[PDB]
Amino acid sequence: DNYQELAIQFAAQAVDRNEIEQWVREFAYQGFDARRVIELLKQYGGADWEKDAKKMIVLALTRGNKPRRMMMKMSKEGKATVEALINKYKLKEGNPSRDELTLSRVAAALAGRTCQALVVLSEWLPVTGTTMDGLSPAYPRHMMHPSFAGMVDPSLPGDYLRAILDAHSLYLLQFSRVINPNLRGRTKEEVAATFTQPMNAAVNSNFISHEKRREFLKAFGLVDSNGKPSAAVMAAAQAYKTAA
Amino acid sequence: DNYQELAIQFAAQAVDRNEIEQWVREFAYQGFDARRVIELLKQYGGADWEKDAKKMIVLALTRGNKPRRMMMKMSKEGKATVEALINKYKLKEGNPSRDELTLSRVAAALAGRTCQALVVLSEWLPVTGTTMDGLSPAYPRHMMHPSFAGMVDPSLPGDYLRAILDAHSLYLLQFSRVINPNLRGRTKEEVAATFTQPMNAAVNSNFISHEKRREFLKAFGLVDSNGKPSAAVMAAAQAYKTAA
Amino acid sequence: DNYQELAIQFAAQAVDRNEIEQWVREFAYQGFDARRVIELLKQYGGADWEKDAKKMIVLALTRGNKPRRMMMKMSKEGKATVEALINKYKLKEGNPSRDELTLSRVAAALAGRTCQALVVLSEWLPVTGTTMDGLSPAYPRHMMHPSFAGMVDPSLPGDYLRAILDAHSLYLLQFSRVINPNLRGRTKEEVAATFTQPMNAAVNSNFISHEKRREFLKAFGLVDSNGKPSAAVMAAAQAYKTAA
Amino acid sequence: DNYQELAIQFAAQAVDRNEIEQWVREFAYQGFDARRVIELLKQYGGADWEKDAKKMIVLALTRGNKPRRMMMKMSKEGKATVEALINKYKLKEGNPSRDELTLSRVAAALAGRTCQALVVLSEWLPVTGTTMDGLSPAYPRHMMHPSFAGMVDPSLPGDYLRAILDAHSLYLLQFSRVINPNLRGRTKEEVAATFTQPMNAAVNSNFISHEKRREFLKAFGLVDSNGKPSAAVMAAAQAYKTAA
Amino acid sequence: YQELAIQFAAQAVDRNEIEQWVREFAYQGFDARRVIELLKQYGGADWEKDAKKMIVLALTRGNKPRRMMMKMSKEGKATVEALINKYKLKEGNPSRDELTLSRVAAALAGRTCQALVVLSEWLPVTGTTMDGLSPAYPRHMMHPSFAGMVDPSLPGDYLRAILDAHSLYLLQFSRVINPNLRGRTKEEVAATFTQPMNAAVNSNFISHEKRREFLKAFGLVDSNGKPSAAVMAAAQAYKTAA
RNA sequence: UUUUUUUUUUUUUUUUUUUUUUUUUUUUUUUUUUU
Repeated sequence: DNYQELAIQFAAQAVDRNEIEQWVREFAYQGFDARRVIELLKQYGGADWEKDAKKMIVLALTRGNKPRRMMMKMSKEGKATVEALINKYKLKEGNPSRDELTLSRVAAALAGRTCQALVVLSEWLPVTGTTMDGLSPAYPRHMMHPSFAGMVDPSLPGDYLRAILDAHSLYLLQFSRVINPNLRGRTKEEVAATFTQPMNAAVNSNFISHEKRREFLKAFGLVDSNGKPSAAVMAAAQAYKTAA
Repeated sequence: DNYQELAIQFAAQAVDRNEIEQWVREFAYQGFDARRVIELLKQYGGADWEKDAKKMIVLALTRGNKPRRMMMKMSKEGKATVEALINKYKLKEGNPSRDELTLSRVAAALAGRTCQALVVLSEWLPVTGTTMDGLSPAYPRHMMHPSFAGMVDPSLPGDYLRAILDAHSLYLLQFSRVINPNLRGRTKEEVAATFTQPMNAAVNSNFISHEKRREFLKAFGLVDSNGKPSAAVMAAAQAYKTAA
Repeated sequence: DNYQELAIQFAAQAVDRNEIEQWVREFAYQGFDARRVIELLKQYGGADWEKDAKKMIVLALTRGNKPRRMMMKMSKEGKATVEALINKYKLKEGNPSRDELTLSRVAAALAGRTCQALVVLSEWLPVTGTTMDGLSPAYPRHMMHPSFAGMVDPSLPGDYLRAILDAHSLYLLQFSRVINPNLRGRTKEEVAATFTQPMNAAVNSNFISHEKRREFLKAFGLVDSNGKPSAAVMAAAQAYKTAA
Repeated sequence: DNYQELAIQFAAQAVDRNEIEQWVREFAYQGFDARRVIELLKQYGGADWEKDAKKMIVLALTRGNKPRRMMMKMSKEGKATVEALINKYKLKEGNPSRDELTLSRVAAALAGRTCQALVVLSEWLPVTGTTMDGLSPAYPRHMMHPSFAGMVDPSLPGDYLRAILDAHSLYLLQFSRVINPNLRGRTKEEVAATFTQPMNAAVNSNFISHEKRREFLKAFGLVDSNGKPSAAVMAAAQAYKTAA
Repeated sequence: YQELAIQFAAQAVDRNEIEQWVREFAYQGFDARRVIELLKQYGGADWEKDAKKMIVLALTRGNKPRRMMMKMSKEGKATVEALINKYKLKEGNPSRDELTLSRVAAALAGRTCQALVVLSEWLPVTGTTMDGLSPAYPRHMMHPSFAGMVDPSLPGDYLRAILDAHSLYLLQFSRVINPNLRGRTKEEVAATFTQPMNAAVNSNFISHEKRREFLKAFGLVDSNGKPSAAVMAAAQAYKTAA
């Protein structure tokens, strides 16, 4: 009858600070959990998950995220191996649900071996090692993939942490321009806005301890015992600010 | 026979100023319409309509208006609850027909509790409470959503009414720029033109009596017994004129 | 056998000036014939055709030509009345076949009452009376619709006829820019080319005698006993040449 | 085994100058076979093919090549006659397969009666006779259609043959700009890249012998027994070069 | 799951195993051996006579077989329709397991270059058109498939001259077949054809010994490897023209 | 990334058409995988 009464009576009901906060927690934007990726890898692989993940790292770094597209233009042995992975690990393309697996997600979740693989697969990347060497004097190979952001230790000192991030952002700038054609004509600031959000999210993520993250950067020879980066890292940081 | 005669005789008929004005009222554009929203909420919900509406207000304020898009990046419990609401209340996205329900309509019809929910969900909004506090000294939390325009009493005195609308417009300026990317580069006047039409339509709407609407603004502590707005509201009106 | 012979012998046949002219008359472009619209209105309406046409004039002038689109965002009483008209008069949208009815066609056929209705529905038009008053000093309300072109008497003297057409063109310029978004950025000349063709076609149409059409313009107070237009028309004619 | 050997042995095979030239003749681009059009006209018409083809000249010269589009906006008698022809002669629109019939093809394969009919249907063309008379002093009505290019005798002497091409191109420049809106803004060279190219093939075609082609021009009154242009053809050749 | 990942990352990377994977997961997109493997699989004995028809077909008309089929003679349309059904012929750049007219001509580049001498004026860019740009342009270079006949083991300046000379046609060819490349500069057009051109030069198919013999047979280079004056003139013509 | 296959009697626009906006707009958050 009177929808006036119904609306005020609904508003008159006391707002529960805990009930509303329990809803926002439930209706929260489900972020990228590396923990779910490894949980799914074991769910489909079991024992073969480690050997198959190594194949998927190479696959994501050299070809891409679209598995049924790369399958077409591939060797007889390769096409069969890829087709098997799509059927076994229920691999998809793009950005699907949290419960789904992609080549981009495997490589990003197992960032440790992914950065090590970059030293080997330097000239098979969308942006080759020689291309990056022409922009910055001997660019770090371990920084040549968006998954490196997950290896960055945020507990690093101010200037040292900023130098690493601005050195890695040199590749991100060159990477985004290659894989996305509409970002070629746009300015540095426009490209920066596209990759800064998931980059910093990986740096400040709960996955991989601050102690082990720093050890990984030390192992790749990016920073010393204290935390001071290499001359090449510092050179790439200055190169990123000068280049557009 | 003679279509010449028929046309002139039709025109010769005296035009009734009231009959034609009664037709334009009947054939008028009916976009939102709150009475229908509550009528539809009871039509599908029945008894659960009040508890489900509380979930939908939180859902619209924190995530958005697109329900099938937010469903993808959400928790196992959350995705199921949202999927149920889309099927139960036949929830859509954007601006559909008057007979259809949207998250941005449910929140706007139950504007009473929606404005109260903003005090709790301050930092979960697209424009956080801290962001607005940096623009205006302690910005009113109840003014931090387009649905507030439906709580504005137009029977308010000239300067007092203008101050409230200019204070609320400050959020509408910051809100539109965040949710719509092409409005980021455009001027204050360009952004103003996009939100002034539905805002004033909500202020001058027949839903919620002028007596009860003023009582709601008093309850939120926006205006006093007479109608003079609070210092924080007056500071936001001056802040809207200075900022671009 | 020899298609060479067949082709020359066919061409050798003398061309009949009357037979070919009788064919072009039969294969002639049958555009908007106002006689068919009134014929169709009586075919579906019968006795109710006059009351329903009055509703359709208001409907076309205030909302538009798309009847199923306007039906969605309309009142409970309005939606039912419109839905009935689409089913009764088999109303369509856009530019269909000569045997089909559209809200524009009904309003253009019965141009006599359509121009009279404009005086009442001044602020409910896409371009309001106040908007046109800011461009030309007190713009004629009867000229504020593309159906007015059918009320223009072509037997009018040179300068007098040109003044009316240039004054009406001012609204068409403002009207086309509002209803068609791509015509907003384009020049006056570009917009002019879109409406000049159907406008002049309505002026030089066989429907409504030259004697009665001049009487209609006199009744609206656009021209005097001789044919000299009002100051309001002359000021609108000069405004069209100055504005872009 | 060794696909290296197979490829070189294939290449080692001596290329046969005649066999390859017999293939290019077989795999040659056809497009518009006037002999096939008359063959198809008799296949569907039989005895009525001559009377029906006369009706098809007007339809392509006054309305266009799209038969189902022109059918909509046509008289009760006209719509029935056109609908019958589309069903009888299996008439299509645009540029379909060699085995298909179009109104442009029926008016091009029997160009003789088409050029003779262009005198009667002068003001019903997309570019009227008066429009062409304002550009060139009394333009020959026989040249006012792309089908006239099939009458141009290739056995006519050098500059006498170059003269018809410098006269027939005056109408085609005007014609293309009217029927195609995107060609209005483009330069004379851009129009030439779309109309002079399919024109040379029409002039140099096997259909209509060298003797009969020269005879048709004498019947209209364009060039005499050798190839000297007429008084109206001489002043028109100059008009093409002057215009842009 | 952190410990699970740390344990995975610590594992020593095998330089050979990873390099054996990238070889298997390589783009390839041609093989050339696969094209002949496919041609024999559909043709058998008729594959050699049908390939000769397909070379002429690709050189004179194009790569789209169902489009050219429409505007063709009664005998021609039937022959083409048969080839599309027999060899499962497609258009554009499809999967490695698929066949196209461009691929049939590019894999059997040997006879394709020989056919150019005959089909000179039936090409998108005629022999006379190229003769007006460079003094008597080599007919064997007048097709993108020629890049597969270029011997990379050629000396520096000699190899560069051949590539510069062939690039002149590749500039004129791309501008004709692709309309949006007409207004663009030499450098913009160069970027479109340099990638598949160099890929064909550095391809494993056809030995370096036999490749040089093919260039000698066409009269492009001498016994040593020095190109003919017509080639040298086209190399300077490519640098001067835009 | 041996890609790009254009073209050649094609192309047939207008002629009472064209109907926008209004509790709208709901962006980001390991996305983007191009030749």
